[PDB]
Amino acid sequence: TGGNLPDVASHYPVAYEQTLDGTVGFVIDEMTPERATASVEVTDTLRQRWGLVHGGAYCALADMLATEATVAVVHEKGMMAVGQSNHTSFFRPVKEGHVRAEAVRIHAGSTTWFWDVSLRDDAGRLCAVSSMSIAVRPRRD
Amino acid sequence: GGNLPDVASHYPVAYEQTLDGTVGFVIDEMTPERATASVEVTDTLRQRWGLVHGGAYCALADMLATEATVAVVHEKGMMAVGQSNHTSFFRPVKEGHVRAEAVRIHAGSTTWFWDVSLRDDAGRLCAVSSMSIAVRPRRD
Amino acid sequence: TGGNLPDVASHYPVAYEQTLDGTVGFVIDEMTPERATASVEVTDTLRQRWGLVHGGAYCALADMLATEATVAVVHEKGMMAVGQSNHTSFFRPVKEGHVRAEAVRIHAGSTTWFWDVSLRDDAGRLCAVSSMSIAVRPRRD
Amino acid sequence: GGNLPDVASHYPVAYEQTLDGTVGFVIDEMTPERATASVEVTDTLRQRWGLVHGGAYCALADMLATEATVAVVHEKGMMAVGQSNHTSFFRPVKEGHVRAEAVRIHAGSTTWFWDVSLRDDAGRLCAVSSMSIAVRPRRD
Ligand SMILES: CC(C)(COP(=O)(O)OP(=O)(O)OC[C@H]1O[C@@H](n2cnc3c(N)ncnc32)[C@H](O)[C@@H]1OP(=O)(O)O)[C@@H](O)C(=O)NCCC(=O)NCCS
Ligand SMILES: CC(C)(COP(=O)(O)OP(=O)(O)OC[C@H]1O[C@@H](n2cnc3c(N)ncnc32)[C@H](O)[C@@H]1OP(=O)(O)O)[C@@H](O)C(=O)NCCC(=O)NCCS
Ligand SMILES: CC(C)(COP(=O)(O)OP(=O)(O)OC[C@H]1O[C@@H](n2cnc3c(N)ncnc32)[C@H](O)[C@@H]1OP(=O)(O)O)[C@@H](O)C(=O)NCCC(=O)NCCS
Ligand SMILES: CC(C)(COP(=O)(O)OP(=O)(O)OC[C@H]1O[C@@H](n2cnc3c(N)ncnc32)[C@H](O)[C@@H]1OP(=O)(O)O)[C@@H](O)C(=O)NCCC(=O)NCCS
Repeated sequence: TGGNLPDVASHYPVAYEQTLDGTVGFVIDEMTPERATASVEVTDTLRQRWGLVHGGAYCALADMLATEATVAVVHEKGMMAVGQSNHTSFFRPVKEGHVRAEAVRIHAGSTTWFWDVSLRDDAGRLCAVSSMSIAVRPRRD
Repeated sequence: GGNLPDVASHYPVAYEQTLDGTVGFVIDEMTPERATASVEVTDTLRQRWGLVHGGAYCALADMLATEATVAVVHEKGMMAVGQSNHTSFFRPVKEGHVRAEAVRIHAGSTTWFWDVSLRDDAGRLCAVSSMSIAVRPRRD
Repeated sequence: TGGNLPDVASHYPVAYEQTLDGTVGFVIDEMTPERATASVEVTDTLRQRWGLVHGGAYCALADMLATEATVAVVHEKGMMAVGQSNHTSFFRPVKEGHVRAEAVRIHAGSTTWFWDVSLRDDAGRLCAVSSMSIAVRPRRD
Repeated sequence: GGNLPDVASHYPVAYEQTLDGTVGFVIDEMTPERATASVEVTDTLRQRWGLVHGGAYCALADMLATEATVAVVHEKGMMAVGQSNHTSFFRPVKEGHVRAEAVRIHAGSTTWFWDVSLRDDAGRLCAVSSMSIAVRPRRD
């Protein structure tokens, strides 16, 4: 897919280049049922006015990666998956380079999957983490 | 200039090039205890399934709470930056606007905390964000 | 009930005085479907070794009050309610007196209710807050 | 003395009278990067429905993460205390033990952060706690 999001449907409401993810440049590298990775090159579109990666950008990258890692498994079982909680904590800022995210699945329940997502800079330092709780529900249409 | 608080003569990134400008965040009211902001839904704010992106609610809450703290503390020699953002999602938004209201609930020497509500065009509570804002002396 | 917890069943697995809540002295004052209050007199049983109310005590009081405020409504509809996330943030410590909690319902969905709980000292100051997310599920037995 | 780190000659509250002593928390391993603790389930740890109290997992995570920070920073003149505890609950515990393992993931000048896992007697992950620990100069 665009951004390499999992291809689980024949068509999507919004094309990759037009979504938030498309606009800021998020790209998924690996995806398996228990772990997924994605990254993004830092440009001003990712920053706040003070020149640092925007807090919302780490949240969004985590959210898309954990959500979609769940969608990759559950869609074909007739479920929808959507984030119900995103708790991101910020340890070190990023000014430039890339942000690289790794989502590790820690719980796969029938109604909720939980992913721990680490967000690292190009030196490998842990700049933020997000705890992503993803609701899983039967698709209604 | 998204109407962000004018606290400095120069900013490293212009509004229109920032994430906030790209998606269209605009601050309406700002006081030390309460601030509001809003955005029109466009595809730039959406994920590929046509709903407002989880990260969009987080980014709105984050810029609002953070810059409402900057508004007070910058002229006191302090830098303010988000240290935790906990957003929870109750109802999706497909189109219209998202409107945020940040209510300051704690203002301590090193941390300010804001409860942010994110509502749709019908006034319904779609999400909430608990924003924890670190306050530290500006590094010369 | 003991602690004035909502009386929704003819019998309970564990008596009030023997539970955590019983042991530390939590007591519910008001309960309605949208708001509930409870308090606790501070004694050493509530404190950590450094003499301050234990971080776990604020979490527990919030958790019981939001959970039970949900149970008060949903039990008689055949649902069980149990906390799925408790996010407590700590602003000011308490050394002695009481901790008073007020739970305000902010979302009542079919699977999740969400309560904002403020925890105040005897001077009325806001010492901690907890965001309580309560899963609601049909009872299995 | 729940085996908490011995960093001071006197403590305001004895172990047995603290919340930790009343419910039975005991620290096993403690190093600067990783600590473990456990408790036997008894009714004192339970809510009236017979399951381990939500607050019990939070209190375990909180004392473990906090005191693993005290272990390092106290002798450096610093006080450490929890500023946020985010616990999420995946599976209940009716009886047996709860075992916690705190892994330090960030150690900054003013905040240390610990990922705490809470497991049952079968090793299953029952809950997790993200502990944010504020570190400040001790007030003389
Ligand atoms: C919140 C929760 C109900 C959500 O369910 P989930 O994430 O979809 O997880 P699953 O439904 O896949 O099941 C996990 C376990 O939760 C419990 N559970 C789930 N639904 C339940 C229900 N309707 N009634 C009773 N227990 C239930 C069961 O113990 C289940 O184990 P089992 O499948 O061996 O019976 C579940 O995660 C949970 O019970 N969490 C623990 C809550 C807790 O312990 N809070 C602390 C205070 S008691
Ligand atoms: C986390 C914390 C230290 C961060 O400090 P802050 O947000 O900058 O808050 P302030 O520094 O403005 O001070 C608020 C109160 O915190 C306490 N505090 C702050 N710094 C302190 C320090 N270095 N030593 C002792 N107490 C301190 C004091 O009670 C202070 O009140 P006072 O200034 O009237 O004495 C402070 O919010 C706090 O103590 N939170 C509560 C911690 C808690 O109770 N945890 C649960 C287990 S005890
Ligand atoms: C997570 C969630 C599914 C849990 O459901 P809940 O707390 O039990 O709330 P309810 O089920 O009572 O319903 C609230 C709304 O959620 C949505 N929803 C719930 N279940 C759904 C499902 N199976 N399929 C699609 N939408 C659903 C619907 O919009 C619903 O409104 P409606 O009842 O008018 O259709 C729901 O809160 C939600 O969708 N949250 C918003 C998620 C979100 O917007 N994330 C941001 C990125 S898109
Ligand atoms: C929140 C925060 C300031 C708390 O500080 P802390 O936990 O004590 O961390 P430290 O103070 O040990 O410093 C870690 C990095 O934070 C930044 N920082 C800390 N204090 C700072 C200050 N007063 N001014 C500018 N940067 C500061 C520096 O990048 C520091 O790295 P360095 O010491 O190598 O320059 C720090 O963790 C931080 O900056 N977090 C990331 C904030 C973020 O990116 N938010 C998202 C929107 S920009």
